[PDB]
Formats: sequence, structure tokens, C-alpha cells
Amino acid sequence: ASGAGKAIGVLTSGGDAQGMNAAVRAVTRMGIYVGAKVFLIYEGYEGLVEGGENIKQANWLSVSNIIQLGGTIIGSARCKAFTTREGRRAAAYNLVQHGITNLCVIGGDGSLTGANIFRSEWGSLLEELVAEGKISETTARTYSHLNIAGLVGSIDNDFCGTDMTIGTDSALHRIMEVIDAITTTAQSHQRTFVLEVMGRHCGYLALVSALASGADWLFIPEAPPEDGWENFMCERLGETRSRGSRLNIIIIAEGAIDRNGKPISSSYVKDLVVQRLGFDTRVTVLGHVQRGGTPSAFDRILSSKMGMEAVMALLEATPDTPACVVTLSGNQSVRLPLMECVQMTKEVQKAMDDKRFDEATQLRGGSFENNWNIYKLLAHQKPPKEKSNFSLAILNVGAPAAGMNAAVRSAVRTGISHGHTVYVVHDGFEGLAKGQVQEVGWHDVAGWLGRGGSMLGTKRTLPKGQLESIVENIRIYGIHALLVVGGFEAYEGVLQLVEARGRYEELCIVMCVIPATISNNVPGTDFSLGSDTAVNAAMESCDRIKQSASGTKRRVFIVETMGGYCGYLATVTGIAVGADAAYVFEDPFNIHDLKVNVEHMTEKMKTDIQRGLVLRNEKCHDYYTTEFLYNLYSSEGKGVFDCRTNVLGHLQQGGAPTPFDRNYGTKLGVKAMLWLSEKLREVYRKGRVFANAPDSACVIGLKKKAVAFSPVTELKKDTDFEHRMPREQWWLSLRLMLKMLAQYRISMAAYVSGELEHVTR
Amino acid sequence: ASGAGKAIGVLTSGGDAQGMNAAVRAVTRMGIYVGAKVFLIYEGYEGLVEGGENIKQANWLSVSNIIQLGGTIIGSARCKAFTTREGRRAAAYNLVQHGITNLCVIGGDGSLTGANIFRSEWGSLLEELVAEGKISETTARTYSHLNIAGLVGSIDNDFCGTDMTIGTDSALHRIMEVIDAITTTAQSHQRTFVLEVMGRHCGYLALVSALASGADWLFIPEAPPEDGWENFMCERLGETRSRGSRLNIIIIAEGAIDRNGKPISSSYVKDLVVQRLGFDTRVTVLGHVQRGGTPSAFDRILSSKMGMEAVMALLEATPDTPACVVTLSGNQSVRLPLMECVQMTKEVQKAMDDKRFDEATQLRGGSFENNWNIYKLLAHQKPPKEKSNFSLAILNVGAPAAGMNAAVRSAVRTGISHGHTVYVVHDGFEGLAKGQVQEVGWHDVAGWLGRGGSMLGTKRTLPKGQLESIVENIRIYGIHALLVVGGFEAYEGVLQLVEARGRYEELCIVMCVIPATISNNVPGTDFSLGSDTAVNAAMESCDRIKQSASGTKRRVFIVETMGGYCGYLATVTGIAVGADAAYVFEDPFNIHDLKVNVEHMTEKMKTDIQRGLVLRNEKCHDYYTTEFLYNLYSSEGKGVFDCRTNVLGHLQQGGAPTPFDRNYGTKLGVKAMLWLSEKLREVYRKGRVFANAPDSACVIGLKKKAVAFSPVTELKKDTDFEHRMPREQWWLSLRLMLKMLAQYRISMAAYVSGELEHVTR
Ligand SMILES: Nc1ncnc2c1ncn2[C@@H]1O[C@H](COP(=O)(O)OP(=O)(O)OP(=O)(O)O)[C@@H](O)[C@H]1O
Ligand SMILES: Nc1ncnc2c1ncn2[C@@H]1O[C@H](COP(=O)(O)OP(=O)(O)OP(=O)(O)O)[C@@H](O)[C@H]1O
Ligand SMILES: Nc1ncnc2c1ncn2[C@@H]1O[C@H](COP(=O)(O)OP(=O)(O)OP(=O)(O)O)[C@@H](O)[C@H]1O
Ligand SMILES: Nc1ncnc2c1ncn2[C@@H]1O[C@H](COP(=O)(O)OP(=O)(O)OP(=O)(O)O)[C@@H](O)[C@H]1O
Ligand SMILES: Nc1ncnc2c1ncn2[C@@H]1O[C@H](COP(=O)(O)OP(=O)(O)OP(=O)(O)O)[C@@H](O)[C@H]1O
Ligand SMILES: Nc1ncnc2c1ncn2[C@@H]1O[C@H](COP(=O)(O)OP(=O)(O)OP(=O)(O)O)[C@@H](O)[C@H]1O
Ligand SMILES: O=P(O)(O)OC[C@H]1O[C@](O)(COP(=O)(O)O)[C@@H](O)[C@@H]1O
Ligand SMILES: O=P(O)(O)OC[C@H]1O[C@](O)(COP(=O)(O)O)[C@@H](O)[C@@H]1O
Ligand SMILES: [Mg+2]
Ligand SMILES: [Mg+2]
Repeated sequence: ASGAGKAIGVLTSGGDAQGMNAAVRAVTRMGIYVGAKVFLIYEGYEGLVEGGENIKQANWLSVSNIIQLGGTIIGSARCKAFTTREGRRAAAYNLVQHGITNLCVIGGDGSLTGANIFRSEWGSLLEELVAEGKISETTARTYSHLNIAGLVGSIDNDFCGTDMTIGTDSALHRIMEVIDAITTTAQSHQRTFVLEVMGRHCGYLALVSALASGADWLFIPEAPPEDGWENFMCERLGETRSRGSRLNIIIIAEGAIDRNGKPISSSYVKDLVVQRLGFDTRVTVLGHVQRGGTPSAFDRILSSKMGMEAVMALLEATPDTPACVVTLSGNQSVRLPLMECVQMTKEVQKAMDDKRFDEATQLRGGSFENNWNIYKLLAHQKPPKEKSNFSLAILNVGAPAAGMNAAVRSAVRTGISHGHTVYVVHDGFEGLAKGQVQEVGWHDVAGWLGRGGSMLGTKRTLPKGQLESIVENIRIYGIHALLVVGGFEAYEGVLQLVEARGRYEELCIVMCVIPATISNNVPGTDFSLGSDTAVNAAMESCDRIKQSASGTKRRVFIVETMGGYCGYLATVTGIAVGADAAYVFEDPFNIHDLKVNVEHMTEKMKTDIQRGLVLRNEKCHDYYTTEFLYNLYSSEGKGVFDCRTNVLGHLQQGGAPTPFDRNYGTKLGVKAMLWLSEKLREVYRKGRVFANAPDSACVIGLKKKAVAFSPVTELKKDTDFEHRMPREQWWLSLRLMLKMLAQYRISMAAYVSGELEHVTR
Repeated sequence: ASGAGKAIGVLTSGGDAQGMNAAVRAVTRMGIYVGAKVFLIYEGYEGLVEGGENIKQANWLSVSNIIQLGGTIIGSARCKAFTTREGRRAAAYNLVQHGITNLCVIGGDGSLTGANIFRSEWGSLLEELVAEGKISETTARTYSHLNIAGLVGSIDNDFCGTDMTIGTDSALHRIMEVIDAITTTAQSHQRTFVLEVMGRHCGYLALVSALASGADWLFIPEAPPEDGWENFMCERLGETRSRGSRLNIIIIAEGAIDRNGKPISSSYVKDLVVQRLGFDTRVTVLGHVQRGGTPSAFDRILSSKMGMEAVMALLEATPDTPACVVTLSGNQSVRLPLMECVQMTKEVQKAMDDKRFDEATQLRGGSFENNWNIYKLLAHQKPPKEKSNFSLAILNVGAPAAGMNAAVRSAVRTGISHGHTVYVVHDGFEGLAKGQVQEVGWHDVAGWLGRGGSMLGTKRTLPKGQLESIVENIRIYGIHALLVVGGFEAYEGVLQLVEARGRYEELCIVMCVIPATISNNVPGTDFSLGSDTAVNAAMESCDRIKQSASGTKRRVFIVETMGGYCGYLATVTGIAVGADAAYVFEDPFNIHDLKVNVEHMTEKMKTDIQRGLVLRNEKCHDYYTTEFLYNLYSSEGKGVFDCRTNVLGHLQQGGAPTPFDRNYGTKLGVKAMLWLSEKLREVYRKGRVFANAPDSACVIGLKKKAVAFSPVTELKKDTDFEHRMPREQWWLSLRLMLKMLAQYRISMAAYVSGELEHVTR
């Protein structure tokens, strides 16, 4: 099973997508964990060509304390030698000199194209190399096959076969930090903010940025503006002013073009707006800022997961299997052949070269086209000449979660677009019982994207107590559908209302649960809306804490995280920050395990690494509290390290939503409203809505691959109501990755890696 | 004493410098605290002109929960009507209709120029108004004098009479957050970062940004580059590359020009760099981002302080006293006449228009010229043809503090410039005993500015125990001076060496203490190096915590800050966050005070405000711990509010230094080295150095107005060694501002306001 006797090479090439260091760390540590030798190739294909000093064998400490660093400690370089066979043969020679039959390439589309051409010629290159006399025929029959596992490290997301790439999320963090500097201020005078992103080839960053910020206008190369857009844009900004909206946002990609090949410059759009509107227009150009900063939490977890799965795929790969790219489509890990992804990239580039240009956007991926349609729909209120007698109420139930407001905004716009009479109830089930129902318009949710918490009030009170009041208010207001955006209390309350359909006719209405909670404890989803924000705030506090020892004092920090009994937040935060241990309820531990971990920490702390970090979920143990672990570690570490404690309380809670959470809540809010409208038409009968089947009350998912609708009655089997969490949680396999990255010898036979899948046309 | 029967108008005009909301809040609450009526004039001089709906009377809650908001809730507008007498008469009319004889103007240079011309014509405008028949002669003899207290709210810092303006620090926060995105990554390949700041008229932001980031080159309009700078810059970048420095930073102001009037564009410098060097050059233009984001901690405190002092100056102002600008020169509040400051601004503008252009930079202020010289000195190693037999060792003692590295970097460069042999010892006095002395060069401190903590080790151990080893190592290495960068332990250790001079001849060496600690507990200074960083981290945590309720539940948060017995950090943090109470050791409080505060909180919590925040210093009370206050507030608040607790541990410690701390530590490190060189030349006699007088061992200050050098022996009188803090601390008067902003009726007769001072030529 173990990959002993074989060597793995890891290199980074292209633009240094932040989170590359997390991928390199996971690749290295998994490679020497399974017994293989790991060789770090510095400067990418450059050091591959020159070789020699640029190829060094890695130990465990070579990738120590890099997960929080952006860029790449390996370094990346553009080399033209790898383009030509003269340098590529030298690269093959230097790999053979170290017995590196396994190569992991972390880079963009050009990097992976070079890796594909390098595999395709590996046999021919070895033949020409032995022919020229630099390697004997023996020692060339071995190493006859080169194994390539690709990782898409780039901010462009231009690699067509893959949905999400390393560094896209963090580039979005940089972009939205800049936009939030503008929008969160008390907007005082009429001004126009024109943001220029570096999406020269791919406009994905421009698109998701526009969606996350609610941009008034978007210039992306995939969909250039129609002729006469000059007037159409200026009029849009004009009515925006007439509304009283004091700030317009124009997101212009670097590759912005018109229907011809002529590019549209940010300076042109600036001067255009200034001339016709007179708004204070200034162009913000991020430039290198997009590649800068720390990697986001998402980038660290996903880079670590994909680096591990890259190594595992690199060991189970026989001479026959092709070069693969380890990526995630949705939440599911998958391997795609490198050749097909390169071919699709070439097809989209040719299409974008005025061949099938209007039909190139679909080949970019369904996510791009769907994102652009959602953006345009939510941007400007088109007239819904369609009307329906249906009306729906949007609830916010439970704790506040970052991204509830984004979901409510999208739900409101999409429902108004379908002609539904959208209501918002303040304080959730409390207000629904109290009749705090308020008919909502398009502009009443204006600017709700970036606001954290909940603009509607949240209450945890379940509907069972005031059920007579809830059904009375549903009857009075004629509510035909009920959109409940919230945590476990939201799911449980919808479950109670569904179970009470047996008693109350008025509760035979379509219900939908959007899981939105910090704990990620809602059954029927992988990511509760706002768990990403909490993880990001948690790691940032942990990174601050770990940085406070200042490279000299040997100190361990016991950091207590929230999440109730659900350990998701603690474990992922531990992966993101390189925590030594993340104690959680789902992995019960006794004093024997504590002594094992403490002795492990002491041994680690005698080496070069001086800042330890253990996370504790707030409800992981009845007796081994944070104070208990503090006393244990400080006593046993006496004469080696000091111990400190930090209970991250509501620091993990009140933040603005991360860009992932905004886009996520935006999209599933749209999808929830689409599903609501479809179910309401499917269920309207004899002059009224009568929704009584269990499939008419679902939790909107994202369960493995795509968005799902799990009926609450079906989820009740797999729900631990006492602990308010699901019985089977997808993320328990990530404990093994945490423990492996912390030098815990754990037999991870229970970890399942994504299998090969062909590209979806 | 109280200002009853009189009305104050507050308006904001010009670019919405963040921290305006803090100043407006303090102006309003001080105005209605002292009994005066406060009127909020919306859109600035615009609403002054039109009046009517744009002038609304303020209550205490009208400016509630705005201190953390950037921009201005009042709103600012550019109006040309106030330029002309037609609109200025209407403005005088609208002020007379409300009996507003008192006007506070928060704005830039143009705002304060308009306020000056409005005062100068106030009598003539009233005469013409009564002549035209819109006000009777009676009701015009009253209001015959208009009182103006100006506040400089702008990112430009173009107002010459003032040293620091509201929003400068926060604009610098935005700039440096963008630069830290670039510098904190693993620099993978050679790239050039060209940052464009909006300093169209003033290049102060460009300059301080360059100093804080260690920019390789700076284009500022105050000192345009000499002819042929094209080659000189490209060579500088060339040797920067040859060093192995992989990142070059070019800060170009928007108003960048050459010796002639031709502007230098960021695009021009880009294409120039690309052409001659081939580095990956991208231009970052911040644009509106500089005005964005939250105001920094410094901006919130200083805005509140100057807003309060503006109101007080507006009430103690008779018909004869002139229009004033409330500003701080150094740490001291001061009032400067509006006419002289406007006149100086006009003189500098005429000078910059090719009149006295080479001598316009000095009229900008001594701080600008000094900052530019320090920047150029530290930027590029010029050849020090001078040499001296003197040699000095730089220590880091105590806890790590953000900005120690900036101080050590400047000290090393400045010492090398004067020909001194600079040593750095790791682990402070422990290393000095252990002989961990390493001679250091120019490039050994490269990139130390933005790194928090301490590159050199820090230890708290005082030198008395191992004094024999210290004197032995001083003799071996020939250490003629000692620069100790650290907290109270640094000062105490230097005091011990000074007192031990009588026993050991070798300890008769010039010593200097740079106060560097989180607590700001070092006697001899007002701001310890890195206290600002801790305050900023603490408020960011407190702001996040206060946002965690998200307007639904009403909750009080007990946040515990660090600082030992020194309460500075708690109190300033409470001011910045609008904390209801900041419990500190220096203001002893009993259970009676706690009941008063809790009842006050309960009464407030029944009003519109829903999020309470009371800070507690970690060592304020022996028995009334954080758990005690949690129990008290949660019990007494039963049925009104819930209580929660968050002990900010090392979250206030490990952060990277704020731009203030970098510039501060940079400058005082230079000044400490200048003072060291002067003292060592004054003490060198008989062929050897013999420093026996008390003046040879001083703590570098910044004590009231400018930098001072207090001998440690003289400061021993005003030192509480048991509690490790000074006995008389300047900041105890800020408690009264905190309490007043929190609705506590406290007789602040002990607060001293800056008196009138003429401009310093
Ligand atoms: N068709 C190719 N054949 C061989 N090598 C290639 C090919 N394309 C790119 N490379 C190599 O990969 C390196 C980097 O590729 P590229 O310039 O496209 O950046 P990237 O991976 O796409 O990252 P990013 O999109 O963010 O800029 C190139 O310097 C080149 O050496
Ligand atoms: N927020 C926006 N950003 C960028 N382009 C936009 C936006 N809204 C509309 N457009 C562009 O303006 C063009 C016409 O707009 P409009 O929606 O009014 O007519 P349409 O027939 O419905 O176009 P379509 O349905 O294909 O998007 C579209 O091609 C679209 O690309
Ligand atoms: N983080 C925030 N907190 C509080 N208020 C905010 C925040 N961001 C924006 N706003 C407010 O929302 C208001 C509505 O205008 P906004 O620019 O935000 O959205 P919009 O462009 O007008 O419409 P849409 O949301 O569909 O894009 C703004 O005036 C602003 O005061
Ligand atoms: N010399 C002046 N006389 C009369 N009014 C003036 C004068 N200068 C400025 N004002 C008034 O103050 C307003 C603001 O001026 P301006 O647009 O030039 O920015 P600013 O005053 O310099 O502030 P900021 O530093 O933020 O940029 C103007 O609209 C004008 O009404
Ligand atoms: N880091 C820098 N950024 C921008 N301009 C610089 C920098 N260093 C030097 N210069 C400019 O280059 C010119 C000459 O530089 P240099 O310091 O080497 O000679 P100098 O005679 O000593 O000038 P200076 O009066 O500043 O000491 C000066 O006009 C100076 O303004
Ligand atoms: N916040 C930081 N943390 C850790 N390392 C850093 C940080 N900033 C810079 N560095 C590292 O310090 C190294 C020194 O090079 P750097 O370009 O940053 O400074 P420099 O311009 O060459 O010197 P100078 O301060 O005089 O301007 C960089 O290669 C970088 O890796
Ligand atoms: O119950 P949820 O849905 O998991 O809400 C998450 C929040 O609730 C908590 O239990 C704590 O909430 P409270 O501070 O209000 O008591 C934490 O898990 C987290 O801060
Ligand atoms: O000793 P100083 O100079 O006051 O340093 C301040 C820091 O030291 C502290 O006492 C905490 O130190 P420790 O973490 O080692 O216990 C806090 O007051 C603060 O974080
Ligand atoms: Mg690419
Ligand atoms: Mg101005």
C-alpha cells in the first residue's frame, strides 16, 4: 500500500497563487509519511531545467510553518526552455538522476499544458537521451513512465475542466476587502468606483466579484457588451442615482473587450462616466494585490486536501493511467485526465478567438454561465409582467450567520422576478406567531450582501409552542410558501411544522430550509451558510495567537473554538492553522490519548518548531475542559515550553461574510426560490396550494456534488437531536489529514479519494 | 462655566476623511453634555446654504453607533454657493434662524478657508441681511460674532499649520494593508510594485507610506526628481535586483511632477521599469480605497479628543478671540488661529507654483522635510567615508512589541551611516551575559519594518543577576554605547546598570532606552513603541464582538484587555470602541461604583442602544475579576440583557505593526542614534569613552510636544516599581472623555485644553 522505494517531485510554476504553500506542505508531508522520498524543485520548470542545486530532498521540517504564507516558498519562474525539447530533455535527465518517476505540478493552465506535453514526450525524450549517451539503457527501462498529478494553482480559474482552483478564493478575499473599504463607509456623496481586476484571459474573478459586491455593471471577455452599451450603461447609472443610491460599482476585467477585438480600458469607462454623469469617478487597479496576502481558510483546507489526494493518486497510478488533475467539483474530490482538460482549454481559447464566440461561454463551464445569469437578474429590476397568486414568507431562525442577508436578498429578487408576493417576517417564528410580516420590495434588500449577521431578526424559539398563532398568521397573510434561512433551529422548526401538517391544514405549504449557521451542524448539507466566515475568522485569530510567541519562546496555545458539539469548525481551523490537535466530541479521547498528544508535542517542541497550537471544541469533553488541557500541557511541558489559553468567543461570529459565503448564499437563495416556484406550480390544485408530501419540505443541500433537496423527514433518521448535529458527518475523514500533517501515525484506510471522471462535455 | 442658552452647529465638508464620524459624535455629545444645543448640518456648506431640512437638532442617540463608521453620517458636498456672497448670505441667514453663533467645521484646507472667509464677512453679511429685511436689527446685534473652531478632516494633510490630520493614519492603514499583501508573501520571482496614491496636491501620504514600507523610490510633488532621474532610478532598481531583493516598491503620488510642470504618470514609470529592467511591473491605484475602511484606533481617539476640545474652545471663546483650528502638535492639544494657517497654506501654494519651489518643501512643515531625509537615508546605502572607533550594541529586552524591528532597522542603518560598529545581541540581557553578540550590516536588517515581534530575541531578565558576564562581554566586544529597545524591563535594567556604574568602570557607557511595549507602561514617554498596534488589534476585536449581536438581541460584552497594572490600553480602547466603562487599576472602584455603572447600563439598554461594552484591565482589581463582572452584569441585567465575556489574550500582541508604529519606531530609532552619536562625541576624552554623568543614560521620550531625553535616574522618582508603571500618567484625563461619551455626569474640571498658539513661522 505504502509508496516506499519511489521518489516524488513537487514543483510550482506560473503566477504564485496564494495557498500554493499549503499544497506543497501537504504534498511533501504525505510523501514522506507514506515512506516516499520527496524532492523540492525550486523555481518550477526553471530548476527542473538547470537542476542540480535546484533539486533538494525534503524532510518534514522543510515545509514547516508555511501554510499561512502566500506565494510559494519553492518559488516559481517563467522558463522558455521547457517550451523547447532542448530544455525538456535536460529536465527529464535531472529527474532521472534523482530517480523521480513521480511529479506533482502546481500551476495554471500553461503549467499543466507543459506537464501534459512533458508526459506525452517522456518516452521519446528518454529514448533520445539514451541514444545521445547521457543515460544507459539500463536505468532507462526503469523510469520508463512518468506519473503526473496536476494541481490548478492560479487566480484565473482558466482551466476549463476544473470548477475551483487554488488561490481563487483568496484573490476574491483581496478584491472584496478593497470593495468593503468603499461600501461599508457612510456613503456621503455621489461617486463611482471602477474596479479593474487582472482577469486578462478568464473573467471568473471579475464575475464572482461583481456578484459578491452587487456591481451595477460588468465587463468580462466571455460576454462583451452589445453595440451602444455606452448609452445603456450611462442610463443604468442615471436611474441608480434617481433612486438615491449614492455609489455605483463598475467591475471591468483587464481582458474587457467589445463585440469586436477592441479592448475597453478602465480609463475609458472612467472618462465616459465623468463626461455624461459627473460623478466622482476613480479607477482602483489591484494589480499584484490579488496574488497577495495570506491564503483564505478555504484555500488552506482545499490546497491541503488536494495536495494529499495528489500524492495518493500519484502512488496508485500504474503505467497505463494517464496524467490527472486532482480537483474538487462541488465538495467532491475528483481526478480528471490532463489531456482532456488541456483539450478543453484549447477549444475555449479557439472559441474566444472569434470562432464560436457567443457560444464560448457555455464551454467555460455551467458555473460561469449560471453566475452571470444570476448577476444580471439581481443587478437590475426587469419588469415581471408575469404574475402569480402565490405569496411566500422569508424567515430567519436560530443564531445569526454571516450570509443570511445575501440569501434573503437573492430570495427576494428572484421571487419578485417570478411575480410572487414576497414577505419578510422579523424574528423568525416569533414574528410569524406575532404577525410581524412585512411585504418586501426589490429595493428593500438593497445593499444586504455585505452586511453580516441578520437584517431580519433571528430567534431560536421553535414553532411548536406558538403553533396556533403561526397557522393563524399563515391563514391571515395567505402564505403559500415558507423560506426558513437558519441553523439547526430552522431545520427542526420546519420539521415540526411538517409533522404538524397532520393537525393544521394551513401548514400544508411548501417549506424550504437554507442551512445558515456557524457550527455547520445542519443535516442535509456540507456547508452551512456562514461556516466559511467563521472558519476564516477563527484561523485569523489563531494565526495572530501563534504569531505572538515571536519565533523564540517555546509556547503552546490552547485555543477554544465554538461550534457546539459539532466539531467541524475546530477541525478545519486546525488544518488551516497547522494545529497539533483539534479535540472534538465526534472523536472521544481519554487521558491516554492526552498523554500521547502531550508527549508528541514535547518531542516536536524540542525540534526547530517553537509555536504549538491545539484547538478544543467548547463541548468536546465534560471534564477535560480548556483549563484542564492548559494544566496538563503546562505541567508536562515544564522545562520545555509554556502554555497559554485563549477562548475565541464571539470573535468567530459577527464578521462580515467572506466572499464565498456571499456568493454561496446568493446562489442557493436563487436556487431555493427556483425550487419553491417549481414546487408551488407542481402542487397548486383546485384553486389553492396543498403541499402535504414530505418532498414538499426540503433542506437545500450541496451534499456531495451539486445542490440537493433532502426532505426533512428523511433527514430525521440521520439527525442527533440531543447534540443538534447529524449522525454521519462528511468531514470526519479530514481528521486523518490533520493528524497526518501533525506526524500522528494513523492508519488512514478509511479515507476515500476521488476516482477518475471524464469531463462533462 | 456651562454653555447653556447657546447653540452649536457641526458640519462636515470636503472629502469624507474617516474618523469624521468620531469627531462629530464627540462634538455633539460634548455640546449637549455642557448644556448647549447641537445642530447637525447635513451635506456641509450645501445644507448650510439651503438650510431648512438640512439643519436638524441632535440628541445623544442621533450620533450613536457611528464612531466605527468611516466616511460621515452627516454627509459632505461640494457647493459653489458658499464661494459666492449670494449663497454665503443665505448660509448666514440659516444659521441666524437657529441662533447658531457657534460653528464647528470638519474638513480639508478648502473647508477651513471657506470658514475663515465666512467669519471675516459675518458682520458684513449680517448688516446686508438686516438691510434687505430678512432679519430685524434686534436679533442681529445678538449673534454679531460667529465663533469658529476648525477640525482638519482630510487624507491630504495639506493644511500647513497642522502636523497631523484626522484620517491620515487610516488612509495610511489602507495603503499599508495593500502593501503588506505584497511584502508578506513568499516572494517567488522578480516583480516591481508601483503604488499610486491620491496625493494630488500634498505628497505626505506618499512619503509616510514610503517610509513605512521601505519603498525603493518615491515621486512626491514637494521634491520633484532631478533631471536624468530615469537612469538613476533604473540603476537603483538594478542593484536592488543584484542584492537578491525580489520586490521593488515605487510609491508615485498622483501629483508627481519633474523639475518642470510635466506630470509623471504611474503608467509612464511602469513602462520605463518594464523597458529597462523587464521586471513584472503592475500599477496599483488605490483610488477611493484610501478614504475607505474603518478609522484606525489613533484616528478615533484623536478625532474624539479634538472634537471635545473644539466644543470647549467654542464655549470659552469671546467676541474678540479669532477662529481657531483644534489640532495636536506632538501629543499636546493646541489651538492655532485660522487666519494664519490659511495664510501659510496660501504661501506654500504660491511657493509650489514655481516661486520659491526648492524652498516650498520646508514651508510644508519640519516634519515633512525630516521624514523625507530619514527616508532617503534608510532607503539606499550611501558610502560612509567617515569612520569612528565607537561601537554600540542593540538589545531587545522584555516582551516582544510590534515595531521593535522597525526601531532596530533604523538604528542599524543610522549607526552604519555615522561609521559606528553596530552589534545586535539576541535575547537581550541574557544574550549579553551569554555573549550572543553578532556584528550587523546594512542588509542584515532588510525587510525588518513590517515584521511584528522581535527578530532579535527578547528576554525579561534584568542584568543585575548576571552582571559579571555582562561587563565581561562589554569589555571583550568593546561596546561603547548601548541601545536597549524594550518595555519597562529595558528601562529598569538600564537603571540597574547606571546604578552599578560605581562598582564597574566598564558600565560607564552611554545608554539609551527606546520604550517598546504593549502596555505603554514605560516612564519617560507618552507612547511606547507598539502600543498603537495593540490598541488597533484590541478595538478590532472589540468591534467584531460588538457586531456579534447584529442588532437583534441586546447584550453586554465584558472584554478583558492586557497591559498589566497600566490601564492605558483599556481606556483608549474603550474610547475607540465607545465602551460604556473601562475598569483600570489607576482608578480604583468598589461595588458601589459597579452598581452605578450596571444601573446606568440597564437604563441605556432600555433605550435604542442594544450593544453594551465594558472593558476590564486584567489587573484592575484583586477580587472583582472578569468572572465577577460577568456574574454581576448578567444577574442585574436579568430580563433586560444577556452578558458575555471574551478575554483578549495574545490577540493584542502578535500583530504586524500599524503604519504609525513603523514610522514612529523608524523615526525615534534614527533620533536615538543621532543622540547616541552626539553624546558619545561629547563624552570621548583622554582617548577613551567614560560616561559617568546621569545624562548619559536616557529614555527617548516624545513626552508632551517633541522628543525628549529623560535620564533614567531622574525618572526613578516618578516610577512605581512594584506595579511596573509610572506614578503620574498623562492619559488619566482621557478617562473623563470616555465617561462623558458614555453619559456619565462627571465634573471634568481636571481636563486641560490647548491654549492659543501662533504658528511656528
Ligand atoms: N504549451 C506549453 N508548452 C510547454 N511549456 C509551457 C506551455 N505553456 C506554458 N508553459 C510553461 O508553463 C510556464 C507558465 O505558464 P503560464 O505563462 O501560462 O502561467 P500560468 O500557469 O497559466 O499561471 P497564470 O494564469 O496565473 O498567469 C511557462 O513559463 C512555460 O514555461
Ligand atoms: N448588470 C449587467 N452587466 C453587464 N451587462 C449587462 C447587465 N445587464 C444587461 N447587460 C447587458 O445589456 C444587454 C441587454 O440587456 P437587457 O437585459 O435589457 O436585454 P436582454 O434581451 O434581456 O439580454 P439578455 O437576456 O441576453 O441578457 C445584454 O446583452 C447584457 O449583456
Ligand atoms: N456593510 C454595510 N453595512 C451597512 N450598510 C451598508 C453596508 N454596505 C452598504 N450599505 C448600505 O446599503 C445602502 C444601499 O446601497 P448599496 O450600494 O449598498 O446597494 P445597491 O447598489 O443600491 O443595490 P444592490 O444591493 O442590489 O446592489 C447603501 O446606501 C449603504 O449605506
Ligand atoms: N476659498 C474658498 N472659499 C469659499 N468656499 C470654499 C473655498 N474653498 C473650498 N470652499 C468650500 O469648501 C468645499 C470643499 O472644497 P474642495 O472641494 O476643494 O475640497 P477640500 O476643501 O479641499 O477638502 P478635502 O481635503 O477633503 O479634499 C467647496 O465645495 C467649497 O464650497
Ligand atoms: N530613495 C529615493 N527616492 C527618490 N529620490 C531619491 C532617493 N534617493 C535619492 N533621490 C534623489 O536623487 C537625487 C540625487 O540622489 P543622491 O542622494 O544620491 O545625491 P545627493 O547629492 O546626496 O542628494 P541629497 O540632497 O538628497 O542628499 C536627489 O535629488 C534625490 O532627491
Ligand atoms: N512581514 C514579513 N514577514 C516575513 N518576512 C517578510 C515580511 N516582509 C518582508 N519579508 C521578507 O524579508 C525579505 C527582505 O527583502 P525585502 O524586499 O522585503 O526588504 P528590502 O527592500 O530589500 O530592504 P529595506 O527595508 O531596506 O527596504 C523579503 O525577501 C521577504 O521575504
Ligand atoms: O446553535 P448554533 O446554531 O450552533 O449557533 C452558533 C452559536 O451558538 C453558540 O452555541 C453560542 O451562542 P451564544 O453565545 O449566544 O450563547 C455557539 O456554538 C455559536 O456562537
Ligand atoms: O511586561 P509588559 O512590558 O508589560 O508586556 C505586556 C505583555 O505581558 C503580559 O503581562 C503577558 O505576558 P505573558 O503572556 O508571558 O504572560 C501582558 O500584560 C502583555 O501581553
Ligand atoms: Mg494561465
Ligand atoms: Mg482638500
